Amino acid sequence: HMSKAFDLVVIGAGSGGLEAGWNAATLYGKRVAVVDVQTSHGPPFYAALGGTCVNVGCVPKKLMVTGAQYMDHLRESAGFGWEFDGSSVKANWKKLIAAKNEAVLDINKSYEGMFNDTEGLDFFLGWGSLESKNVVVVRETADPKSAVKERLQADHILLATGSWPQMPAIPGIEHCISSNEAFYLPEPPRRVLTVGGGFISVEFAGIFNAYKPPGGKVTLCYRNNLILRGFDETIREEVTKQLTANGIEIMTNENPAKVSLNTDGSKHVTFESGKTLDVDVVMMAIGRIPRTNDLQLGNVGVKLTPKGGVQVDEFSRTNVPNIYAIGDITDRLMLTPVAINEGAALVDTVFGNKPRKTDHTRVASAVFSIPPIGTCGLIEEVAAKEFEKVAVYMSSFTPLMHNISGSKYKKFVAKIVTNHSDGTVLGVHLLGDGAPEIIQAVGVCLRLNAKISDFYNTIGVHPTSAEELCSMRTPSYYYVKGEKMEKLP
Amino acid sequence: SKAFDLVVIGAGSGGLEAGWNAATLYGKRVAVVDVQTSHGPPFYAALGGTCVNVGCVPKKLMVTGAQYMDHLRESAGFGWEFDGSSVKANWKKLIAAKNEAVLDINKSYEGMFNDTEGLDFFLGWGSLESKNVVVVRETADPKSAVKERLQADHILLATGSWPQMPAIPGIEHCISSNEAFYLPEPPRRVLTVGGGFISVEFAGIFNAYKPPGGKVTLCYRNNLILRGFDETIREEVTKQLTANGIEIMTNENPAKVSLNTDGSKHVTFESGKTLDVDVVMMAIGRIPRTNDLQLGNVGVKLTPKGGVQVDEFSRTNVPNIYAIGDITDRLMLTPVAINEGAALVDTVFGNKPRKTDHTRVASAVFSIPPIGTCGLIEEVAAKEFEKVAVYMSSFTPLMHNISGSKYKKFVAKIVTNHSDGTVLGVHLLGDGAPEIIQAVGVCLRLNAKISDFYNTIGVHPTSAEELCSMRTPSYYYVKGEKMEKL
Ligand SMILES: Cc1cc2nc3c(=O)[nH]c(=O)nc-3n(C[C@H](O)[C@H](O)[C@H](O)COP(=O)(O)OP(=O)(O)OC[C@H]3O[C@@H](n4cnc5c(N)ncnc54)[C@H](O)[C@@H]3O)c2cc1C
Ligand SMILES: Cc1cc2nc3c(=O)[nH]c(=O)nc-3n(C[C@H](O)[C@H](O)[C@H](O)COP(=O)(O)OP(=O)(O)OC[C@H]3O[C@@H](n4cnc5c(N)ncnc54)[C@H](O)[C@@H]3O)c2cc1C
Ligand SMILES: C[C@H]1C[C@@H]2CNC[C@@H]2N1C(=O)C(C)(C)C
Ligand SMILES: [Br-]
Ligand SMILES: [Br-]
Ligand SMILES: [Br-]
Ligand SMILES: [Br-]
Ligand code: NA
Repeated sequence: HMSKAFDLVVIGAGSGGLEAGWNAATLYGKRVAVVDVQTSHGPPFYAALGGTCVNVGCVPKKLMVTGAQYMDHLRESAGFGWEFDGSSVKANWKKLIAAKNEAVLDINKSYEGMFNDTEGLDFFLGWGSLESKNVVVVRETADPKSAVKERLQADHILLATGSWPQMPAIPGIEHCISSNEAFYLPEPPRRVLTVGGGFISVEFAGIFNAYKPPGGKVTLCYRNNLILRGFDETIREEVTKQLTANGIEIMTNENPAKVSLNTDGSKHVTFESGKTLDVDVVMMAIGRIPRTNDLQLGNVGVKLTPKGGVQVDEFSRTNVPNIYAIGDITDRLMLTPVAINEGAALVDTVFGNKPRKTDHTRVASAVFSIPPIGTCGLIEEVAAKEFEKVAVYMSSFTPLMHNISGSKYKKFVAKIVTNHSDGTVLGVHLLGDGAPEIIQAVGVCLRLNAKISDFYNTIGVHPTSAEELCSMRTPSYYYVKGEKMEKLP
Repeated sequence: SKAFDLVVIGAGSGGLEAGWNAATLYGKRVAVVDVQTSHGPPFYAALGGTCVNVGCVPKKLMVTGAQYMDHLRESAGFGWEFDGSSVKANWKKLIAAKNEAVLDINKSYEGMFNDTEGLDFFLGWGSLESKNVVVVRETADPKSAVKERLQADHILLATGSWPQMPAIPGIEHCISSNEAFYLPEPPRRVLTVGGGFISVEFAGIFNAYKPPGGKVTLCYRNNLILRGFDETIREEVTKQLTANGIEIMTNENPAKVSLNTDGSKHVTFESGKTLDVDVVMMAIGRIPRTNDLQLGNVGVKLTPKGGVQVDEFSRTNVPNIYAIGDITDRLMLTPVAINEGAALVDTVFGNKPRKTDHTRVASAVFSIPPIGTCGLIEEVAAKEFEKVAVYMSSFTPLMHNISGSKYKKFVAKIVTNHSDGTVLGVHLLGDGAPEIIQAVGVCLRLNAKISDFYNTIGVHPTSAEELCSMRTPSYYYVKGEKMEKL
């Protein structure tokens, strides 16, 4: 049996690696090999063909947030005249998970079909690692002593193995799970603690809160004062109030010290503060780390950053000439469309002789919390460090449908941050139903260097939440040499 | 007799922007006249305008209400269980809630007048007595009792529009959108007449709230509803309305209506077909509301269509008389009317001449599912440019394979000047389309090109990200003819 030769070998058939592989083969005629550990979603390895987003990430989680939103629709319909037996209402978690599994498996099979079909785009099942500068080895397991399935010769090698949930070293960590297992729980937990203040912990808290059985309770804990570091502070505070208003307990300044099993098998969580909490599930969502350890990068000398990701330049090159890295393995912005963009830019540069580098600024993104967040660009405290004078335009209003729905607590917030010197928009931050869909074209605006007056000159679509972005023209306050103030001196 | 810098006839969308801006931004003395202080019969429009009282605001609420019919059914695919036969749609509760929400806005507009210097409200019917005098009478009758005589350095006409009713025997047995907002009972069988957004939106409303055994029909005299919108989208929304139980009668037009012994209506079409319904709602158009203004006293000119004639700065033929909003018979939208008012006040009372841009205006249809659009449809662009590209995406989103509403295709279309890639128009159909389109209106003011959309990183997973993944045209127009290749 002979080794096989390729122009590009890709390790990891995920968001970035599939984009790079498809494009190299179909746009430029190269011969491409792509490696992944599993052909379809779920245990044992969770991620598989298609990547983390497709299998245990954006796609399943957005289906489950959608299912969770119906708790709000069913209740809110009554303000509009809808009547039904409220006592008969049941959230069937098994049906949600079965429907999600089926949709995900369909994408798995479609990816498998593409490979079986496409000229010069080949898939290989196993664990890829770097043997030498121009040879990828595929093994049966992650252990480098497991059996060799293939050796793939490669002029160019792309590292795109993604990331993995981080678990803290606490007594009883064996009793906790991560988001990977959360996607496959047989029954919805009566009491669940989600640990962490980031988007995964928040999104999952909203899912569990809608499907909990009668008498259930969702608790989110975070070790610092305010959840969702990195997002707009006004939105960080309002999303907390609205999560609380939907029945979620948010324990800030609290962090688990240990977990033990009660005699009945529930989990007994003890915090550093000495507080205790009994729950049926502890889901850790405290961060995600790049998957480097299994690539045997020492064999060829690929440098990692102090933080732990593969070091790359603006064109995704490592310190080894023909070896590249994109996506979550670079431990920077962990979003699917960034990985896809890096994959497309790398292939255009290397094989298309039209060079191009990914713009990591002004990336639009969303949090699918209930209610959701949309954001593009800088938060005000960051902009205030870089610009002499920053203006902040802010509109916070209850939409009219929530005058009737009951959920008067569902304020919509729109904020625009500018360079007050010339009116250039530095960032837009939104909270409320529709915010993820609204922000997308805001991203095109910022790539076109929109000023606040381009937003204000635009005639609104009425009645919408989004029209409030186009009717703001006096700042609510300023930052002058970093000092917040209602008025300019 | 009382003196004023500006007299505004009509306390509506454009008339209230212009009034308040004149008073608080330039310290002028302002009087605003309207026939009614809150919504509903007898005059329907009132303080706040058509949009507030019998337009965008109540219809958005009621459309929101009609969407729960789909939410209740779709929730099953995501595991939601409940007693489906226990479900009923209480129309009176909807109307009652809508009435209170509208009244709250009526009252807030009242306090605004009581709290603002140089801004007074007058109840009654305003008309032009002489070139600098506005009269307020008790009724629309030009002989009713004079309540006030306001003299104005400047007069602003902003009385909006009113439903058009065709001259067919039995028209008096038909209603318009005005009365639909106040029907005591949701109609069991109803015919909505017209292809425009009002017919289409109310059809979706009645369809959700109809009692058991009910049926909504929409008829339209030509072949395809929603003239003026994208043609792919007119065809799709027809299909998706039909999938949800609404009968679309194209190429049919009522010829007479008559009263049945049980109180229902018998409709005869020009084709000879007949239909018995409980309600016939005419939605065939809205016409400028000029008749009660006594424009003949001062000689304000009307275009042949009936709009007050204006220049780019809202000036009539009579100096110091202006007209904005639906009475100029142009784009009949609330944000256009507001923009027109503010530009007028900036020009007249500030040192800031300003005209409204009537191009690239984003707007929406709150049909189920809804439409969002900005700029040119492909066949209009094909008459203005030699080379036009059309980029298109249309599929059922994943969630609606699970929900079971698999007919719910999302459609996104981008129209470019292929010569330089400049985006001329964007057209959307599907949940969220009215919200997605807003910032697209901003992109078109920066002369975005298709490559600016495609080079922007997408938000995943959303419907909106489809707009940033279209690289290759689906087809083209060259010298006005449609073809798939260049
Ligand atoms: C719960 C959750 C929700 C998320 N939601 C969103 C969201 O809403 N929007 C968004 O933009 N992003 C979201 N993300 C992030 C998104 O999933 C990632 O940013 C994206 O998948 C990273 O793409 P990538 O190409 O770097 O790697 P991945 O998509 O992770 O693909 C890497 C692949 O490599 C394989 N692999 C690993 N090691 C090896 C090896 N040695 N040999 C062979 N194959 C290997 C893995 O099995 C995997 O398939 C979410 C993530 C999580 C965990
Ligand atoms: C059913 C319906 C739904 C709509 N939905 C939308 C939507 O979603 N989005 C959108 O942008 N547009 C919508 N519109 C259009 C919008 O309502 C109008 O474009 C807007 O109200 C026009 O504003 P205007 O300033 O011209 O006058 P209006 O807002 O109509 O105000 C005119 C006012 O003048 C008063 N008046 C009339 N005659 C006299 C007189 N002789 N003396 C004194 N006062 C008088 C009236 O009572 C009224 O209050 C809708 C319209 C309708 C009918
Ligand atoms: C509640 C506010 C703000 C919402 C966002 N834009 C539409 C909604 N509103 C209004 O249109 C009124 C007329 C009530 C001001
Ligand atoms: Br269940
Ligand atoms: Br401005
Ligand atoms: Br018609
Ligand atoms: Br037609
Ligand atoms: Na609204």
